[PDB]
Amino acid sequence: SYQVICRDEKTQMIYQQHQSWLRPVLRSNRVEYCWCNSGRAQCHSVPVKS
Repeated sequence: SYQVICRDEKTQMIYQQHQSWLRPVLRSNRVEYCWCNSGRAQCHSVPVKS
């Protein structure tokens, strides 16, 4: 089948392609940015201070 969705085990939520979905922080105060670049759920972390 096609592969564009993004299964996130951090919450068990699936997303579409190029769809961005933020995840809670770990213990500090940063936000987890996770978006689907093709089906591998791309991600990065950008703190609130900017």
